[PDB]
Amino acid sequence: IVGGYTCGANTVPYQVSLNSGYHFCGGSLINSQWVVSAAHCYKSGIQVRLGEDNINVVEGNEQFISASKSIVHPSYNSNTLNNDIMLIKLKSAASLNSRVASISLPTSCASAGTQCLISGWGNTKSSGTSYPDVLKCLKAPILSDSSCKSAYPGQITSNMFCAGYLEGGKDSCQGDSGGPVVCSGKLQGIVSWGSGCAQKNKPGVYTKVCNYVSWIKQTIASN
Ligand SMILES: CN1CCC(O/N=C/c2ccc(C(=N)N)cc2)CC1
Ligand SMILES: [Ca+2]
Repeated sequence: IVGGYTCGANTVPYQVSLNSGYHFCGGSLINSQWVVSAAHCYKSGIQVRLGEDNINVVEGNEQFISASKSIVHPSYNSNTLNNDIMLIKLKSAASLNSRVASISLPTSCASAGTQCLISGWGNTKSSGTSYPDVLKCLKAPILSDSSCKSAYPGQITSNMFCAGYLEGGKDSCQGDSGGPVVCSGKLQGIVSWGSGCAQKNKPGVYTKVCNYVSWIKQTIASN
């Protein structure tokens, strides 16, 4: 997260770190045994880390649970990033409390102008590289589809939206991938892609979660 703020320990209780020996992606806990992330975060040997603040220090509220299976969206295209969504099932159910909690799925899509909270342990620099150890947060508005498409001609599908600031300086970044965009207590987006980070006229592009609620629910119901 570039141009954001320190969230505070366990203030974003649905935020997960995906770990394969090191943090590589964020995710969102949607019930005691399922996490939603980006399909571009797919890999084998994922351990899900809940209750994290400093990802480099055991602080007392962590739950580390290995993934038993991952399900990439049936229509995920790695070249266009269309349908950039994946479900991850935990080997055992997480213990839910105030610091480790699921986030609600949307029942309808959010509108341009809605403020959302975007979070993760990704790069904090728009030019260099600096990875924070503690969770970072950014409040950002959803942008109009017209401004999104103008920013990224020929690349924005109906399963994507932009959020952030066309002036630059405030954005998600590498390492935030797969993490949450939460608007009025609902998971509306997943950190998906962008041109660099926090660049002028290049806002973050997010997976449009409301389009996937039917698939998420049916998938969970049978797996
Ligand atoms: C496999 N793999 C693809 C490249 C990189 O992922 N990049 C993610 C990303 C997310 C958000 C933004 C942004 N909001 N500007 C920019 C970039 C690392 C993971
Ligand atoms: Ca920790």
